[PDB]
Amino acid sequence: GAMAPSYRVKRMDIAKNDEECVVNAANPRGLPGDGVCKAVYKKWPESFKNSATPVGTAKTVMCGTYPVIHAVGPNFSNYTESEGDRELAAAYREVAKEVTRLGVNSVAIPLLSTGVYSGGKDRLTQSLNHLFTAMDSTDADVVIYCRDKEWEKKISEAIQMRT
Ligand SMILES: Nc1ccc2ncccc2c1
Ligand SMILES: Nc1ccc2ncccc2c1
Ligand SMILES: [Cl-]
Ligand SMILES: [Cl-]
Repeated sequence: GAMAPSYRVKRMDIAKNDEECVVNAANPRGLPGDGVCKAVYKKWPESFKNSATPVGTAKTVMCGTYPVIHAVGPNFSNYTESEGDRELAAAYREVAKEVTRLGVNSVAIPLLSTGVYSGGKDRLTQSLNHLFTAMDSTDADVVIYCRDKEWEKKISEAIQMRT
């Protein structure tokens, strides 16, 4: 575990993380996809061997000795708000199990279902709160990666509010 487990946020490409493992915002089919998933495919393509997994689950594939945790958030275009919310919480619980099993001291994580799976809605608070529910009982240092400068500010404030 980390000596003093923390949450941090960085505004940069998760493919350039400084953590001991990465969470992919995967699609269920293990396809290269777009956004975070495409960046992860370009950096760790070997990790996409038999990575296909259902919505609400996480599957880890090693790139050399570097673990890539493929986490499949719901596409809110297809799911009801109620069912999507359940699957989004579940995906994060499976990430917490995998991070614990791997025995890593740190993990890089994107906010699941906030991009092309958002169904055109702002889900920063929804997705972050499910991330905290899952990861609060783990002792890994968590580093959240985002792109938008105003999202960085909002994520940073939400972390600081609990400290
Ligand atoms: N500041 C950022 C955040 C995310 C990115 N993703 C890919 C490429 C450049 C990026 C820059
Ligand atoms: N957390 C994020 C958000 C968007 C990105 N786009 C490309 C590559 C990495 C990225 C990480
Ligand atoms: Cl997404
Ligand atoms: Cl963002």
